[PDB]
Amino acid sequence: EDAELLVTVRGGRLRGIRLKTPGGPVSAFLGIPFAEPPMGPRRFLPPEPKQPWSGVVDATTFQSVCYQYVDTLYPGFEGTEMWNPNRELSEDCLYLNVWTPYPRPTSPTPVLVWIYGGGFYSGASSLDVYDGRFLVQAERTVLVSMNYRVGAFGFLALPGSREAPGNVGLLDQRLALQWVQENVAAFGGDPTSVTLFGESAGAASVGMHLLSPPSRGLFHRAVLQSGAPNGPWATVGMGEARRRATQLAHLVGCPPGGTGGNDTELVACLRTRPAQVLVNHEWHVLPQESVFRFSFVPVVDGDFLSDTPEALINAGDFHGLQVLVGVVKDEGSYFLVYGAPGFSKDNESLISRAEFLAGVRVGVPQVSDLAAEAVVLHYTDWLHPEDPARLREALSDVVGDHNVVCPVAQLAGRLAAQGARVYAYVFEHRASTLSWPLWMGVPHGYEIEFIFGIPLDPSRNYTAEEKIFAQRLMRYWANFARTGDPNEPRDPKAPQWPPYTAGAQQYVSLDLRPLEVRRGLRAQACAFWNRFLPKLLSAT
Amino acid sequence: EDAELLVTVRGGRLRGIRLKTPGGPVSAFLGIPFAEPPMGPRRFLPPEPKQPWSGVVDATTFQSVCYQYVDTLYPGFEGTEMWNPNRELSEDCLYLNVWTPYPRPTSPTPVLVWIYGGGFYSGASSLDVYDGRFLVQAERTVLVSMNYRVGAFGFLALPGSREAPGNVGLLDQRLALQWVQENVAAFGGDPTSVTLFGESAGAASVGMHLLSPPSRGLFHRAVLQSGAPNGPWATVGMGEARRRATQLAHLVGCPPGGTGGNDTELVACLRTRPAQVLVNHEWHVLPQESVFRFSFVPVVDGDFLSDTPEALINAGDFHGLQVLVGVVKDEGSYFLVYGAPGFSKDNESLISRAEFLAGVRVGVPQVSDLAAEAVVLHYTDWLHPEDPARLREALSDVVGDHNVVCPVAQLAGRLAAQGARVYAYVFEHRASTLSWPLWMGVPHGYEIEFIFGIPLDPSRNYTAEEKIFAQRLMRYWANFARTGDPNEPRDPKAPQWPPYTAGAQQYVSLDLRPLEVRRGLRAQACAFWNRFLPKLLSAT
Ligand SMILES: O/N=C/c1cc[n+](C[n+]2ccc(/C=N/O)cc2)cc1
Ligand SMILES: O/N=C/c1cc[n+](C[n+]2ccc(/C=N/O)cc2)cc1
Repeated sequence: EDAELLVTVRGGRLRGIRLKTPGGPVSAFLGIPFAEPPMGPRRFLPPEPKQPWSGVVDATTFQSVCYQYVDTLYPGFEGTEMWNPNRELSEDCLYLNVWTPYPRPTSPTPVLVWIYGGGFYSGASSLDVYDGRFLVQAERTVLVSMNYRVGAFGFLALPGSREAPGNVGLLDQRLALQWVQENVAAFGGDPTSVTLFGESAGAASVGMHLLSPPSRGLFHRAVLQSGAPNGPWATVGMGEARRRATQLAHLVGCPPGGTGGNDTELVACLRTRPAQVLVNHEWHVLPQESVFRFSFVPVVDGDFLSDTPEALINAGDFHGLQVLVGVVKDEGSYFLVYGAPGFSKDNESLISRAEFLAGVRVGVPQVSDLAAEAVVLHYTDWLHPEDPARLREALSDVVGDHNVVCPVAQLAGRLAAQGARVYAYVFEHRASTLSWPLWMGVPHGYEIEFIFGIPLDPSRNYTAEEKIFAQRLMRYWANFARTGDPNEPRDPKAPQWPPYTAGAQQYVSLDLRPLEVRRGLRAQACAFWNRFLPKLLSAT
Repeated sequence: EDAELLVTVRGGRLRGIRLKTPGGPVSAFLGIPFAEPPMGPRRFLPPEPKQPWSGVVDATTFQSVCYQYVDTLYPGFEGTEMWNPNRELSEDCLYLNVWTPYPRPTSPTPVLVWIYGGGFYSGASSLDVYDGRFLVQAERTVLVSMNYRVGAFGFLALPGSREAPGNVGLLDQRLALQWVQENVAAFGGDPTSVTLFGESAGAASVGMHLLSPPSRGLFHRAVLQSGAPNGPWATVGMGEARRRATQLAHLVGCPPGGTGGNDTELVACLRTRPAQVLVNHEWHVLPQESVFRFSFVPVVDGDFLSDTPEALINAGDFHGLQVLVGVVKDEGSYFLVYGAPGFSKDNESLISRAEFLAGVRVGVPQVSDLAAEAVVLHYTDWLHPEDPARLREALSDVVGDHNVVCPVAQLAGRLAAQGARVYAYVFEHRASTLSWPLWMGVPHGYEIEFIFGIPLDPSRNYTAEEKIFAQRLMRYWANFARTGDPNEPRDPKAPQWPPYTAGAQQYVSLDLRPLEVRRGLRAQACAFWNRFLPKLLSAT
């Protein structure tokens, strides 16, 4: 046995596995338990720390995926199944992973902590696209990733009650961050230099930890990729969370007629149901036909979030914090084949104007007819109001701006203007191996494979420049993790990445070309979403 | 070396396998090719006979399942998974199976030919519930079952065209019947005594072979379980079939933008698409939200069916034919969890009056508001018009009578009154192992396991009484196959099963109790569907 595959943490001993890369080996510790299994009476409850164990826990393979819905929209399709669970489902899923360079660093090394996305209803740290061997080998940093409870198991909430307080999936992530503080030094990691990064719901999660005091002391930098905590999908109110939890109980026979009723009896009945039965009725609790909406998400209850993310962002002091935010070029195109009429991944989706007008109500659910008219006015090219291709791109912009780009731009502006040093990007390279149709462009979530250095995998068919592009991206993320600045600490040859300010609003485009500085993250469109539209609904 | 596992047919030599039962072995020949693989340019075309082969074809296991939609409404649930494919999907699927007793019969033995159901969009002869080893062992008959193309591959139709004539899945079954005529003697079977039996869409298939002259000479008796060719779901018009085929082509990008759209180019574009891509858009061509409706079904084009099944049934002479027909006690309950509002398999489905009114429009699609009113009138208990339990059972009766019971009763009456000997039954035993909820009663399709003697399987947990009940039913079906009469010829001690007549309308109840004679296949309700409702729609 290689000596560097044996590590002792506060809970006990572990045996890791050596992973191969074209540039050299790395040491990996996959499936480390950080919490007691949230099963039986522990369902819906906050996580408890993992009790110490005897012997050597095997950490050579990923553990189970938390119970979640499995996408069957396109059986056998690479574009969807790459996000589906690649391990067996189980409520015994609170395990984390650690990648560390070989040989192990002798001095403390900055730590990257990945939080996966998936609309808070799906996701796993074991997905092939989250493989941390290439990032750790090329940049010699320590990478951690954890599983957290999703769906009803992580975010079902009867606010006020203690049997189902909600946000327990966020508490799973926090416990994993406390675990990194107490044990990452055993792998050569620096607990004083922890950079969180996540995508979509993971980016929203990273934002929630910035706004939660108990979590803020567990890390020092943040990267939010195509997500923000102030998104219209990332949180729900206490009243709506209670309605969704009560409807899920009704769909699974809780409570039995006629018994009632209060929260203790409701959760007790829910804890007797098999986990798959809860998953099978998760989508049937959404209030209306929609895209980019999820049943069980973090709740604003006054505990984990003392106020709404919007309020905490405005009143927040962010001095001494560095943040890197960004979006992909086509944030909304992915979600249109999940409900927008006239859309299909297997044709050109050249929708009609009638389909566009109906799609706006699906992309912007429960807004007034007047608000929908305002959306149609802003996103219609009135010189070509019936052109199908322009309408297809317009509805993609509607969903992308409303859900991702403008919530991110709002956060980046308030962050920079209130003490934080902010860097912004727009990812504009479409992978040569992308299986989604061409009209989707650069869809939501398809910068991750380049951040993690997946093009370096010799068993895959990326181009030579995509490999160079991936290495340049890993350099950016690692430089930000080490120094808080994506630019090379001395290299003057490479073009510079200027910080994002609420006035200049500078950002860079990430593609095969060298860095290009641009201004305004869709400033005109986001002024409609962030400034005018909220006033349009106040006066109904 | 058992020589009985080696058989020569017109195409070549085969090697079978011995199957064990508690009562003795049987010889099975699974996966016999009866047609050329309908792949490439042969997609959507009628089948052609399998050309002779050299050597010994292995017939020891089931072959591939025809490409079809896979039910994922309840992952891991036995009630739905039991109908899903248990072999890999392939367009190379035209294979049949024959079970023969051991030792092989020395005198010609009557043949039972099974045609599976599945709404013409799914199904396979390899399903565990269609295991013919117990029926062949206990009753010493020859059992044959075949795969036929389902979905768009079997029933997509551009009527009048040569590239996609339609009904090719029915022609698959006919070719398998011609195969039985030419080869079943090699297994000890009597080609002059062939009894077709099938369930749901298989029963509708059996009925359409009754009404097609080229198929009528290939068999001598018929059993129609919970299905009929005159059902509102079993056939489709030429205009509607063309619209659904053109819509499917549009959803998969056919034809490409800028090219013509005649039938030759449309099918040519469809033949270049991967089979799974066609499956992924099958349900999106139905004209409206509904239950018990399927996209690609037999088409009335004047070829396989010279006229509508209703017309051919009325003007048909059925002298010299014996038919066994029947239904289960709760034909409609299964389909309510697939679209009816307020229904769920995991609760009691105690729907409201408003949900019942909306469910009638789903259960009876495209009827005038006046016609839906007539349905509500007949199926409302006006002394308890808001009782949820009664409304749940009423909507189940609406879907069951409209789609199964009354089409079957209409067929049984016309058959008996026009020369055929008809026997009718109602299956009223709910399996002790049934995984569907109690409120569904005896759902659609759950008499099959008793007809095939599945309770005899030692690895199952059926009761001792259900085993004797299964042996009773297998005797009924085999007696009908041998003599055209389910009653035992050497026997007046058991209760007799009287024939079904258009006047007396006698039938028997099949359950753990001895046979009980009843009169009327829901005569009052079926007079509404078969007599009054057509006149109501004529006057719009
Ligand atoms: O039996 N239930 C089927 C079913 C119910 C609800 N959906 C909705 N849905 C929306 C968005 C997504 C992913 N968005 O990124 C995934 C799934 C699909 C299938
Ligand atoms: O995301 N779309 C999911 C979805 C698409 C299409 N269907 C149609 N469908 C109807 C009837 C049956 C079985 N009937 O007995 C099975 C399946 C269901 C779900």
